Amino acid sequence: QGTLIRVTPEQPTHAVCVLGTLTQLDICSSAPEDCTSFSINASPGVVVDIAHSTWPLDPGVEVTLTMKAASGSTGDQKVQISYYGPKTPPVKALLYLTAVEISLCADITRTGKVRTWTWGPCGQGAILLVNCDRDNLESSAMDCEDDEVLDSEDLQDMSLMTLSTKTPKDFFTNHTLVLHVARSEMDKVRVFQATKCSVVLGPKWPSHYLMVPGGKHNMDFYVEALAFPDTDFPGLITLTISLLDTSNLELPEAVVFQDSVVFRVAPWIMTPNTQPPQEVYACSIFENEDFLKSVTTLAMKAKCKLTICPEEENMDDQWMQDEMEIGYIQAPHKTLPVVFDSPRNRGLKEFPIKRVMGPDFGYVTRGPQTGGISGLDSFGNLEVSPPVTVRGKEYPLGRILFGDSCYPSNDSRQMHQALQDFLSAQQVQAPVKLYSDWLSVGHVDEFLSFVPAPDRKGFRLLLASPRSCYKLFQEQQNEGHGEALLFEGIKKKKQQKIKNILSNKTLREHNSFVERCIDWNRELLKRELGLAESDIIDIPQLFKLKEFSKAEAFFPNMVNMLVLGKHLGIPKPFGPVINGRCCLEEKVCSLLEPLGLQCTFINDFFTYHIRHGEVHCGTNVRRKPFSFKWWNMVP
Amino acid sequence: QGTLIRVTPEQPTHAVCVLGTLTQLDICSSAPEDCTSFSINASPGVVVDIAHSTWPLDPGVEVTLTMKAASGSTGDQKVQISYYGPKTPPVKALLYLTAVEISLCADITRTGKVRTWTWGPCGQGAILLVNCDRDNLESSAMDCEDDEVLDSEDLQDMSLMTLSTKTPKDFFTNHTLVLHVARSEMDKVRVFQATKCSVVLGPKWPSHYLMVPGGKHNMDFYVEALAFPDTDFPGLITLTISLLDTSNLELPEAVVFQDSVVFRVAPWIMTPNTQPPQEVYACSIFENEDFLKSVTTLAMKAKCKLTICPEEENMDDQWMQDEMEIGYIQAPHKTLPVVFDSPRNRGLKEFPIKRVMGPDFGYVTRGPQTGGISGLDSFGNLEVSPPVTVRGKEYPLGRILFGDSCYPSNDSRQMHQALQDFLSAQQVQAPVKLYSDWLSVGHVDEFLSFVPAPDRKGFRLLLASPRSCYKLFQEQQNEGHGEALLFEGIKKKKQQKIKNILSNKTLREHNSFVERCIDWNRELLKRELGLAESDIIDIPQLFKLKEFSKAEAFFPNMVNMLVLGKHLGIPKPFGPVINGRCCLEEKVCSLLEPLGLQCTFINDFFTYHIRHGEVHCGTNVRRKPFSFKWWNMVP
Ligand SMILES: [Ca+2]
Ligand SMILES: [Ca+2]
Ligand SMILES: [Ca+2]
Ligand SMILES: [Ca+2]
Ligand SMILES: [Ca+2]
Ligand SMILES: [Ca+2]
Ligand SMILES: [Ca+2]
Ligand SMILES: [Ca+2]
Ligand SMILES: [Ca+2]
Ligand SMILES: [Ca+2]
Repeated sequence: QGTLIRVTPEQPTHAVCVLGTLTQLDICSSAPEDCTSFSINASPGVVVDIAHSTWPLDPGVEVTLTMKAASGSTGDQKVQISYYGPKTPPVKALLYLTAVEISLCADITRTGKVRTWTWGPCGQGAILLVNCDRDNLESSAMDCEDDEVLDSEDLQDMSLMTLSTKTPKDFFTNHTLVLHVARSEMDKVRVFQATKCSVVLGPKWPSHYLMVPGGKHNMDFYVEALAFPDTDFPGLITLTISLLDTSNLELPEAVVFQDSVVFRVAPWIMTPNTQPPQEVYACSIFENEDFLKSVTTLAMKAKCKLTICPEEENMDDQWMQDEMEIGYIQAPHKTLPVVFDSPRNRGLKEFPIKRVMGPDFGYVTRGPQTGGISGLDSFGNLEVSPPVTVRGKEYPLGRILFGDSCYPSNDSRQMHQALQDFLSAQQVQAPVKLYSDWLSVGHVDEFLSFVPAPDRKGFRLLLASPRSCYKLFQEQQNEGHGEALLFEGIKKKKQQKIKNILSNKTLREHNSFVERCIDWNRELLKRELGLAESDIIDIPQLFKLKEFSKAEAFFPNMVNMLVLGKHLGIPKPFGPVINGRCCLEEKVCSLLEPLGLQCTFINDFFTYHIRHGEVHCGTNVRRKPFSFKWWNMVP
Repeated sequence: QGTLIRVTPEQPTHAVCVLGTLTQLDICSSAPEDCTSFSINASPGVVVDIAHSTWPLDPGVEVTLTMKAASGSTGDQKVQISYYGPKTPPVKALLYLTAVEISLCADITRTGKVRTWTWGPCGQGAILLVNCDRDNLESSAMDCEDDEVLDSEDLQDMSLMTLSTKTPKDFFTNHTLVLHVARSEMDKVRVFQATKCSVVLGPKWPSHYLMVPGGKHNMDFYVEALAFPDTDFPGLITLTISLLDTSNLELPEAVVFQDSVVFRVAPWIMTPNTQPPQEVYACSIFENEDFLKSVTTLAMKAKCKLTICPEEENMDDQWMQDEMEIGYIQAPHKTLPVVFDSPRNRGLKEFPIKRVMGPDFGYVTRGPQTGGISGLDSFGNLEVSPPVTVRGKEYPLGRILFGDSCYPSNDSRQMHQALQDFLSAQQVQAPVKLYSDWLSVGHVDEFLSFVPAPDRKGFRLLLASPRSCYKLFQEQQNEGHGEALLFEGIKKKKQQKIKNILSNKTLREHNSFVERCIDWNRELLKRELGLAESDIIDIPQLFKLKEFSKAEAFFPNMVNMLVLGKHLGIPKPFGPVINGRCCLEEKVCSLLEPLGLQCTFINDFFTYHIRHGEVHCGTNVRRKPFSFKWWNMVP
């Protein structure tokens, strides 16, 4: 701020001046009469400035004091104001000042070293992590649920704030420092004093009297956040230091100086398929051994850790895609992966809590944990694009994509509002709603996927395409193969010839309708991600409508693939074999191999496909966080 | 949006094109082989554009159709694409198009006539009022609490949205229009169809099938909001129209076109003392008759309606300042005053509900209505500045000011968070927290007030000032009047001489502490309102500390005044009479009369002052809304 000090010939005034502060003088209000003019003299540590030699006694004339160093003792710098007139001997008013340093410091330039918070690479303000992992090897709670620092590792997650004082040795005889946080925000932050660590602010306490010695002192605090940005929390936390005059034992304490630091809490951020893979997840269940070896091979080729959830934990839930999504949070001092656990709560319910969350692995959940849910809350319906720039505006972390109905009806489904709100409140991947409710299961992974590409924007959008499959199949009939059988290679499955598929008119009608649902999203994506046709590749894929006229995959849904860098784990369509090969596999390879991609076709037919999901639905991936720092975006 | 239409020689395609939409053609995906090139011919109502005569068959070549007018009948515009090659006779693919107009329209230029919402005088987007008055002369509920329009006057409060269609006469045989709102927002808006009015959207229904005839039609809707901007509602409401293809009786309906309008809900806005007065409020209680005549005179001189709450309604609550604050809401079509009713809930509890709310007078309340409250929730602690510009940034409606503690402790008080959040969420008067908890009662009206001024910025900030009173009194002792008595003119009150007041050292100590509390706010206001010293006038005023060392007025608190334009109703200090006059009254007049202000001193001593409030605390004012339109600010 800056104080105004009123001087009088009546008696000398005494005041504290905090370094970095504007200190001003009122000289006219008690200037004795007789008097026209004034002079100022001050000791060498005080700098005096006068805008608007000696001056007239005009109240508009501005006098300011700044002090070059902290005082060694109380009142060791002096100012003397001299009032005089035509025939009037000078009269002196004295001001004894004590200068002190009070710097509340934090990593506001976002470099790991120690007003307002602003975004961008020219912005300012410190970052704070939600301490939502479990460095504590003992219990089952996120580190930030108690009021203690139980491991020293835990401190690496926290943000350092330092209070730095320089005062006379007896200064805190008559002054006291208090650290505080608004009641509004105290349930979202916890601050520890490092003396060993003890809580000074938190849900329970919004202010704390500090024990500070006179002289030079540095006091380190460690800060953790306890809540992510959300509908009712924009994500900023302000911590303030107040200096109080406690000189007078009869009067209340009086505020002399306040300063603040403002932290932003780090958002939860997702990683698209174009980010290098690091660890792969799946379930082992009855009779799925061979699916797992293909997944194991592919992981091995992509240099990835593998992690499997045995049927004793699964409780027969094979849909490892659906219960969780692995993102990260990121600060200059620390980055760590964090699982967003879906309120789905089927047999994999425990897996995120028990097996994923842990040392340097965070946890978050949203939405009601018993009931009130739908299929659209499963995380095969939560995806994210690669980085894109859309008509000037940069999304350097991509944009989250999730499925919805085209309008709300009695029969429509949506992702739960609490999830939607959470995702929007993370800001930095500005979500886009797509249309997926036309699918029986209802998930955006059922019709799109993204893959790396060495040119253009770095990727291609893959979309399922009936059109592409009708064209492929018609082509084959044209060159003589109308007799060729879909489902060749499968036992207890009624083969169908290309010619009967092309001539089946209901099937063609169903796929026309699907074609419209997908086209609609195509244009939506083109608009909201700034894609051109040359960004998109259509994957040949047939559907059929079933209960409530909702769409299912006619043969294994190849777009529902596992993307591990250049290694793809694509569901095996079992298409008509022509010239030694499945023409579907051949058509796909012809579209993906020129991008450097390797397609491995995995058999998931009686294991996954007949339970209405594929390879992507049965797996999950943790991937490398972006290198671009989220705080440098201007959302 | 814009659709992409896939053409084939296989058979002709049929499609709808909504006017104002980008329609594009895919010509290559089913271009038969043999073929190198293509030509397009179309009927006269279709405009064809080709970037990147006749053209090669390059998939990157872009073909777009726009249509100049609505179709008179289905498929009445045609496009014919001709594929040909070196030795290949042309083959034609046909496209039959039907053009329609679907305009969902609203007052987006904010002029009373009928994407996104943007602020400022070059921004765009319609405005919507919370229908929080009671035009219904019967009951006691805000108009917007039921699902009906009961008076035709009620419609003046609502926003008009018009759907405007032009189609073939049979168009809605195979298509249907649905109007909707997100489930997220359905509890905040209610939409009526004007056929008489009936509800089509609201808390109960998020989508409605519209009954629309073919041909030209215009359908009027009337919209009301039901919630103000708040912590969990940024204030935007989007209403969407979707066009569905219902051609196929076997398949689900298919979305063809969506469009939206976005409304912003009007914030609750306060009016500073510098806005011309219109109506004045007070209580009649036992033995306060003479206070009321002075208030009556002053109202009369300011051309103001007067309104009094008799003791049968008061229930002995005389503090008309404290239970309510009169603001307004404003849209291009309608502006009306709205009372913000404090959760104080003492004897005036009913007054806002029963007597203020009514035809063209709105109502709002926040915070818990039983308990959990403090003195700081009373609306003498809610004020607003005149318009100001602060280091470039304009606050054309001023900034709300309300009192707080300097930091939260076990003994500190604050205005309830729900009030604070509500006020911030109104955006346009960006609240400032001041320090008022040092006062026994705790209200910013106890130390500041604002008054019109014919120069400078249009106003002066008045602040209570012990310094000013010590200087006045010392001056008088200097010119011979140390014997003069404070409380001259009062019976059952112990007079005190100027000389004993100047020499009372505890009193001087108490006022030094008060002086610091006020100085602290002085600088705060100077910073947050961009004030200079020449904006501020100090009013001579003494205090004393009492229970819990909290401050009370030593003599009647003159800053706690009724400002009715140039007519001021200032508490009568009963200061020492010197040369025929109260020297306090004289000092005040000397400071205010040069600004054109007229000071009337009202006796409130045994009626108000001894119950720890003054004239401002015993009254309230409705004032003229600003002329500057809130939506033109860029907050
Ligand atoms: Ca802990
Ligand atoms: Ca930790
Ligand atoms: Ca779960
Ligand atoms: Ca950790
Ligand atoms: Ca997912
Ligand atoms: Ca109504
Ligand atoms: Ca109304
Ligand atoms: Ca009330
Ligand atoms: Ca009305
Ligand atoms: Ca007020």
